[PDB]
Amino acid sequence: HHHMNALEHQLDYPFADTLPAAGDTFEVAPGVRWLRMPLPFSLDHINLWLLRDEIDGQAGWTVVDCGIASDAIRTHWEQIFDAHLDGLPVLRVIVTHCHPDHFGLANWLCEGGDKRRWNVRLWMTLGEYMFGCLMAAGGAAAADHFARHGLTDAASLEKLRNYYSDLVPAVPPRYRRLRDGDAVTIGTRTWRVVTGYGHSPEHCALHSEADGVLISGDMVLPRISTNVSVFDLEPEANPLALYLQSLGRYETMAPDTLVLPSHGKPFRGVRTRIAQLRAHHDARLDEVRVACAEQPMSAADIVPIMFRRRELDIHQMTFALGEAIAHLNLLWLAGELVREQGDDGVLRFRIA
Amino acid sequence: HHHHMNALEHQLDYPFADTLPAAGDTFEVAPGVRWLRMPLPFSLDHINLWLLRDEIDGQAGWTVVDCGIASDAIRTHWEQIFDAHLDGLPVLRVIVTHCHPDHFGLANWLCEGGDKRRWNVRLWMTLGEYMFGCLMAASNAGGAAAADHFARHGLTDAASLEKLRNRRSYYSDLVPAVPPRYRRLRDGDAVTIGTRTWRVVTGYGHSPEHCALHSEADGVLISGDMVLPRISTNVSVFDLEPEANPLALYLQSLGRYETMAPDTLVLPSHGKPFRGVRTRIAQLRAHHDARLDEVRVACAEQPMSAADIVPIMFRRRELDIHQMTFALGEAIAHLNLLWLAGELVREQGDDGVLRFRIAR
Ligand SMILES: [Ca+2]
Ligand SMILES: [Cl-]
Ligand SMILES: [Zn+2]
Ligand SMILES: [Zn+2]
Ligand SMILES: [Zn+2]
Ligand SMILES: [Zn+2]
Repeated sequence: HHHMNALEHQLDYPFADTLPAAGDTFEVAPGVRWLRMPLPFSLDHINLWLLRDEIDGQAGWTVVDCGIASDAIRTHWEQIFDAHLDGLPVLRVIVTHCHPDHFGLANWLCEGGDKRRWNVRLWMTLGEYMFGCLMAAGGAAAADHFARHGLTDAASLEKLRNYYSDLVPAVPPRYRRLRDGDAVTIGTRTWRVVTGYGHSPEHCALHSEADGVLISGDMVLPRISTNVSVFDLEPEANPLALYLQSLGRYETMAPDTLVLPSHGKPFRGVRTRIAQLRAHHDARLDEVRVACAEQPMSAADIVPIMFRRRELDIHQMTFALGEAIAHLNLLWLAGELVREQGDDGVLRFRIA
Repeated sequence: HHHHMNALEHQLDYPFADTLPAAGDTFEVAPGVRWLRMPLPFSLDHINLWLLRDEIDGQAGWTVVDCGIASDAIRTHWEQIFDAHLDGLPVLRVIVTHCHPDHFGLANWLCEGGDKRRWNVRLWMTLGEYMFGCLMAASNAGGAAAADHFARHGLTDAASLEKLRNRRSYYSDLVPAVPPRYRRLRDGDAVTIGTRTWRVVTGYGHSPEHCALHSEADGVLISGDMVLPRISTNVSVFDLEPEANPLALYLQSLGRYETMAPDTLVLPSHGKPFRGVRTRIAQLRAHHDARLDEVRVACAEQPMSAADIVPIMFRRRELDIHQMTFALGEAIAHLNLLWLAGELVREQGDDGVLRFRIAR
């Protein structure tokens, strides 16, 4: 499903192949601890952050992201509670975006974990909190969306008509809203909210400019590309253009910025990684331009060029198809393509 | 009621004096821009909606700005607009400035073509307004969460708290349906409508991500609820975001209009088209500074809950449960602004009520 970074050697990993063991922490900067939780997908882990802090005279910790709601991840959090918090409480929970591996356990943490050790506030952007609430409170519409984009396998379309709430079983009933540019004081640092678009409604990245640390969430990952998909809720969305524009926010940061990604390892070379991501989507866009210059193309037609050797499952094709529509929509909305609905009800794109 | 009337209204210019379109009729306020006025059954008895002459993909028609609540009266007048005042051309799309029921309630009914299913068109909206409306349509001024929120801000009247719990369906009755898809508007986006390029100008504090539309070349501003000539814009703190700072957000958002050309024709959602956008911003700022000062003074005397500020902020007024809801939320907005800035200290008393006193 993901696109792997073959130019990883152009990045430098300041801790080489060190990984915190499940249930342990590793200090990546003074008062900034790295946690790694297991996930049962092809992406087998998420990195979470523990930040030493003091709010209103109470010493403690600010958590960044939560994990999915699994028994494994709950157990590792309790180990961390017992052993690696210096006996201090969590003071608040910051969540970068609504996706289940970042948000699933936000309510459990806010309610103090299995032993209800504290009661603290969720911090989140409005778009991520609203969308997660909506998704945690939720079909045929998705099947028709993909049908117009070339998914004609009758078995596949029927399966789609017939997951989030299991991983995000509960949502905090209140939140404190973060917005772009907000200053969040955490321990000795001023972290600045840096909003990102295209991947999710209103992704919150945190930048500590004085010492050059970036909690990049899923917007800048060293080993994989960031998913951008067009879904049925917003069928004319331009997430790829939104994503490429949001990347400009990191291109200007200091070259030695320590990037703390949600997947992969802490790395330096944020400007180098942005250049790789731009090249990748420009190469992927060019493949679409070429294909649409021969004959009109649907998203299902685009998938085998964009994603060579998928052998993909039904769930996998959902994100592959959504990414093709993202690339087709960028060129369509930019005037490089013309979109037409064929007699079979499928949407196709051709060069202008 | 709960709105603050503009005593300096004479400093604004109304290019159409006291002209008002009749219900079911339109009045042209600028080339290709028609004004509709719908009735509402509140103390605010109307909302202005906008019809913009347009052409998308070669099909001539109309882009609608805002919808009305879903009342029988408002549906009837819309059907009259379709039959008589559209030149027999279809609606092409519906733009909604924010999620509030009088702007959003009939968006789905409009998009699906009204009672006669005359067309099928796309909703245009900011992500924050669309998500929040969907959530509330599935609220701010009703439900057990709202009653507990206002109870800790000083509302003790047993009947009012009972009335608040039963308004669990206050929002869903006015917005009975919501469109299942949307086209996202963002700050700075250019929307080509007819002969104009309108720019999205986002505003905060009143609602999640309020969309105003600015046509810079000819000086037209569809201000939604952010700039109203006769009343202030409501800023409320609700249960979902209890430490919110909507007044700071609102006062900051007003800068986007403060710099606009002085000759700007403002098309507000309540009141009449006017000129004097800069003057009205100056009025609103002076107004919010005077209310903030009243709160500072009161909180220097004794600890004050929001319920204690309401009789000060809204002098000698008889408020029903709907009115008291927004009055209470605005008092919390003013208290929160001062608290978060460090001028006040917030403490919860043994009765569970939050009270504010000046920082010493
Ligand atoms: Ca938003
Ligand atoms: Cl757009
Ligand atoms: Zn993600
Ligand atoms: Zn992720
Ligand atoms: Zn409103
Ligand atoms: Zn309104």
